[PDB]
Amino acid sequence: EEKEILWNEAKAFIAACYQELGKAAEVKDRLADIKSEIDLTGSYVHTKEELEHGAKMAWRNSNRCIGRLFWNSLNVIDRRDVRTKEEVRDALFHHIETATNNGKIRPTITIFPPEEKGEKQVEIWNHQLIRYAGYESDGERIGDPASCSLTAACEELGWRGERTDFDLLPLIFRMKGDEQPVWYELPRSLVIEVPITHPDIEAFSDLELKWYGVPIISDMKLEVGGIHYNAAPFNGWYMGTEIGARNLADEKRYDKLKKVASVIGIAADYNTDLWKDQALVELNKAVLHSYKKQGVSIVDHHTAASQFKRFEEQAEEAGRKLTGDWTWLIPPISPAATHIFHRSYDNSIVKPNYFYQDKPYE
Amino acid sequence: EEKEILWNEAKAFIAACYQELGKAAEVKDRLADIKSEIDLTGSYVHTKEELEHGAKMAWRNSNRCIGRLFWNSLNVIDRRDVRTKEEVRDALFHHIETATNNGKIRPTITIFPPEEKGEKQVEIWNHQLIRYAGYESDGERIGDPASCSLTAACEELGWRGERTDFDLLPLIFRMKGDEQPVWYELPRSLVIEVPITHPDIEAFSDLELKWYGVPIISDMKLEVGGIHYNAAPFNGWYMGTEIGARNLADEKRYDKLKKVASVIGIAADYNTDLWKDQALVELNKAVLHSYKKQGVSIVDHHTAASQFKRFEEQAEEAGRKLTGDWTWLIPPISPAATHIFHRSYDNSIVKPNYFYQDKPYE
Ligand code: HEM
Ligand code: HEM
Ligand SMILES: Cc1cc(N)nc2ccccc12
Ligand SMILES: Cc1cc(N)nc2ccccc12
Ligand SMILES: [Cl-]
Ligand SMILES: [Cl-]
Repeated sequence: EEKEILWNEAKAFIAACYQELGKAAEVKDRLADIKSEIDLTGSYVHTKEELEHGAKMAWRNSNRCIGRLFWNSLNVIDRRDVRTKEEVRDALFHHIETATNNGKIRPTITIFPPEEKGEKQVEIWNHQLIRYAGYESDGERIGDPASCSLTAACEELGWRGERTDFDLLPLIFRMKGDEQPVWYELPRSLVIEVPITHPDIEAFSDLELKWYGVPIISDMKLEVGGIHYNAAPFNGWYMGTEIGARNLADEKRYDKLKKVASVIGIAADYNTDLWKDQALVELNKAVLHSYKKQGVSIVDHHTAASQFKRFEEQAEEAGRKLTGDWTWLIPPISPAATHIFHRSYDNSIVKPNYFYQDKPYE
Repeated sequence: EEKEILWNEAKAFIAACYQELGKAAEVKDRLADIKSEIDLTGSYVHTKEELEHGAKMAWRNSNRCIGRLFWNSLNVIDRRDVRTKEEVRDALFHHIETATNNGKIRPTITIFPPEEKGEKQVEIWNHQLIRYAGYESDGERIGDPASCSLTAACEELGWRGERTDFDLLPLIFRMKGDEQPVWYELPRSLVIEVPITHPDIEAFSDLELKWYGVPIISDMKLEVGGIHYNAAPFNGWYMGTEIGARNLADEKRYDKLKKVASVIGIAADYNTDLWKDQALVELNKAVLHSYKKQGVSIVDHHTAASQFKRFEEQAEEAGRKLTGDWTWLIPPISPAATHIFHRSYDNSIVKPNYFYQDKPYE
């Protein structure tokens, strides 16, 4: 019966993929080969072309992503050959280096062996490959609160953070057959970080804020034609509001707006002064400025929405249904200044796609 | 069969209303009276207490409204007695005066006779009782584009606007039995307007922006216990972003952001400068300042969201289900700085409520 589901997903994916690739005449025999492989083995193996286009389709179908215009240029690295924890570690180090690309960020996904019978071959514990630790005890909060549970799990396993506000968490993953994950410290030479300065407020550097260059989301599952790649980290470049309006601003994250207000010289006493909004704008201007000055790729939300409008236009031209989640596509700064706010989107889920999975810690 | 629907809606409303009013022991006989009235006449007439609490419940159930904390203090004016166009006009003038209250705005609804057999007794054409005209011809746009279709209908009927950017539209409504609506110019003494100035940027007044004090929405239908009050204008005070982030900012409205940027002394050339966001913040600060300086009620979005959190808390305490439309409840400026952004809401429709109806023009 799982075989049935697999076969059905296979037919739908192969037909669609090969049609997009101009390969429709090859579908019948490919499906023939797949049906026979499923019978014999219980699964099937994607060709490199299928795997690459499948990862691209999955990005294209990511309803919550404003950056999808560039779906067809995703760099897909096939690591279905890895078998040891050293190979996984080195593949993850390599992903960081090649995605970072000296600041000219390349959207990249590295795909590890898929689940066999729901059995994971490799399980990555990190939420992103580069992320800051968080701590809380005796009233004192340090670092990124969103990382508290993973930080605690790492310290259970013998890692120890320096307890700065920006400790890099180690890579942490578990191999099939092992009871516990292993962890590895990130080599600092691989990780670009950007200090946050403001284009004309010199005191802004007094906040000593920084953020890392590349968001490499490492805990979602890529599903393609019924095959479940639970370990498949992928990255883009940031949209500036992710850092300036959320990671550094949210009260349950770094909670910096009152400090921002103070350094930009405005009172934070009266809601009617809109000091939180003003602080948000200056913090978000600083974030874009800083990434730009350092030569690290980033996009602002206006430009990102303009690209997304082109994505919508391209879908229509290609004759493809567009899907989207309006509640995630609008930016958290001036959303009504974007065309996204003023239209609606069909939030239907289409596969291939990326999916949430349960955290093995917590 | 319409009688059936009416009766069913009646039972549900009367039971709920009387339970909230501590009057549960009176339901059985009231329902008895109503059932007999529906049989004889095809309809039923609300008591003044039912009508008032029904209008309040309808506000309470307005999923898209952030201002609902104050639902129970709505001022309900019962004008089911009007029969002539002069009485309607004078009732609308009176609503403006009493709602405005010299700037200390009173949330008010005036309820006119309901539809009889789907037959409207009074049909108000205005979108709001106070609203600016809009014009477009030979490439030239003047006033509020959102008012273009109603403005054209009024000028078909012999009204003529001065073609400033802020012409007040006349009241315009139609009485049962008349083929055409009538219109009446608004007495300027009844209409408070606020010039927009900025707390510390003196040049802001060069934009010569203003807005009217009181939003009095006049084209929705109030439904209570199966009775359809299609003519029932109601108002609150503004949340500042309605004016500063939408009415004065949207490209399809007054489209003022480039002008705002220029007067606040920033370039409007590069998306990465976030000049639209900065302009939005300063325009929204100016709007709040100006209403406050003039003694006209207004609320900022942070304070409004804080009140709405209390509304949520009160619903839970009362044991009432909360409903909401997240896509309208978030403010269009810094939405993630409000608790609304970080939770979800059940968008179910509960009656009594306010509903859209077709425009008799266009
Ligand atoms: C190239 C630059 C990229 C930009 C600027 C971008 C931008 C974003 C933004 C702003 C979000 C919303 C996150 C939030 O508001 O919390 C998001 C979500 C997402 N993006 Fe993209 N993205 C890019 C590339 C990618 C790539 C390469 C993939 C996959 C191959 C991807 C898959 C997704 C997914 C799956 C989500 C939703 C995550 C969730 O549900 O939690 N994105 N993106
Ligand atoms: C007392 C101050 C009030 C404030 C500050 C307030 C605030 C707002 C805001 C900001 C919206 C969203 C409009 C938009 O984003 O386009 C709204 C929608 C709404 N409000 Fe309120 N409101 C108030 C009073 C009232 C009253 C007294 C009623 C009815 C008795 C009411 C019924 C509604 C309805 C029905 C909507 C949705 C309109 C639609 O679907 O187009 N509000 N309110
Ligand atoms: C791949 C990616 C890029 C980005 N700028 N933001 C993301 C947020 C969530 C998941 C993936 C994301
Ligand atoms: C009654 C009311 C008040 C307000 N500030 N805004 C509204 C927007 C739409 C409908 C009614 C509204
Ligand atoms: Cl992030
Ligand atoms: Cl309005």
